[PDB]
Amino acid sequence: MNKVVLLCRPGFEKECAAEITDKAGQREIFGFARVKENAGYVIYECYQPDDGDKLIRELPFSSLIFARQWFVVGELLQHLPPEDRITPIVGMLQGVVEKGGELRVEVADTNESKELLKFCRKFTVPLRAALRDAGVLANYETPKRPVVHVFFIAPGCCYTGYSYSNNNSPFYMGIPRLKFPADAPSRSTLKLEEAFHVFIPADEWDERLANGMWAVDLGACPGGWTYQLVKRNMWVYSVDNGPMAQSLMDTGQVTWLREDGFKFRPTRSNISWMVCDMVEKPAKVAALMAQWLVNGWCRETIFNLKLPMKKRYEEVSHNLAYIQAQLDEHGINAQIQARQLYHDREEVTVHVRRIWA
Repeated sequence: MNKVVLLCRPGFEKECAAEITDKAGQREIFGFARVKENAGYVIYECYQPDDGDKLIRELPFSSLIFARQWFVVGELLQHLPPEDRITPIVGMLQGVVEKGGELRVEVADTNESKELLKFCRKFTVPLRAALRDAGVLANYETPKRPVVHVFFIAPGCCYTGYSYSNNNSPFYMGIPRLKFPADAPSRSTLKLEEAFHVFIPADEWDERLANGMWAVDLGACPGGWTYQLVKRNMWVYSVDNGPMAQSLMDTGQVTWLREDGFKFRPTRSNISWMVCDMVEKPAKVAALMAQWLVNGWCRETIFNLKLPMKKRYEEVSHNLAYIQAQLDEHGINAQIQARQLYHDREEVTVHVRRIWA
């Protein structure tokens, strides 16, 4: 199989396609991706017939900025008959995947596929039973076996394939299922919450997003990001000229520092987390983040970078390169990930974890 589907935000197919062509090309996994504007997915078609599997094994999924999820697929099934929906799909997967671990029947994240999405979510149940009977899925769900994907691009038209559970998104359509809490002071809270899910493995939350950690929230007003930190039972310095929501102040976990987040300097030396959702030029945000990391003012950070109008993949890769240049100059070891989150529009969210020897 040579085709790899990557799910993306509709309207970002060109970025998604440019990035995968670049990073696959770096590994001599040559191929091309067409770009259907607003389709909400990209298919990278490898030149070599089994490079699809090689790509999704060897290229780290965490290194892709503009893909929410990916999976390798076979040929397109068209005209699935309503009286015969099971056999053609079983036939596509037989001998492609055996004893797979989980089934996801997904669509592109467009308004047009909204009715198709409801069909897919329901079709999952009887299809899962049939694939289990056919031996394509293990009778019991297993986290370490591959995820089987059935991907509907239109009614009666689907791809079938898989992804490896240690090199993919753990979430349906690459989108963590989140409900906005009514007592949160802003909807932006979902950006940070989704970031925690995307960037920090679930079995590491209690250790890395820990009760009692100190955090700093730059440009915090009125408190959407501070809210997520408070819910992890952290103590937060919320830094802004604007006021913090009273609901947060009443928890007794929040200290409001009335300052510009760009000018703020911590005196406290045991800050675990710094987060930043400040609307400013990405080159300038990136420099502030690099200051915090190089000076060891925080151990981990999550922050947003606004995308420009054009050359978005190039420019955000350059922002990231600036931060890396600063880290290298000072011999600092850190892991950087970035992802255009579901709750991100014309921006990407970055996570950096700094290491001390």
